[PDB]
Amino acid sequence: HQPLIARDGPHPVEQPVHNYMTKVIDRRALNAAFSLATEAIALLTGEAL
Amino acid sequence: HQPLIARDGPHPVEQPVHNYMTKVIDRRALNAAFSLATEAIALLTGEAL
Repeated sequence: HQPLIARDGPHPVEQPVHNYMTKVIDRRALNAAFSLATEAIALLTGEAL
Repeated sequence: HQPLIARDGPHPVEQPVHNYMTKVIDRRALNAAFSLATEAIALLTGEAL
């Protein structure tokens, strides 16, 4: 919303104005990947001990 | 009310007078700041309830 002044004389009368605006959000995405070492998976999961 | 200073010799002699000045007042007027719309005027009173 806006404030007004009270102009005098040879001019149009200032009238109150209000301004509504609509602005839209944005979607993005990030990523990372730790590929785990093959035999070490078997070494941690059991059945190589 | 003005002062003066005594003055010697060949100068002419001065004498006190006074000043009473008058001035008018200017007229300034201003106007601003209101408006409404029909859909409210129906709704703020009587009709659209």
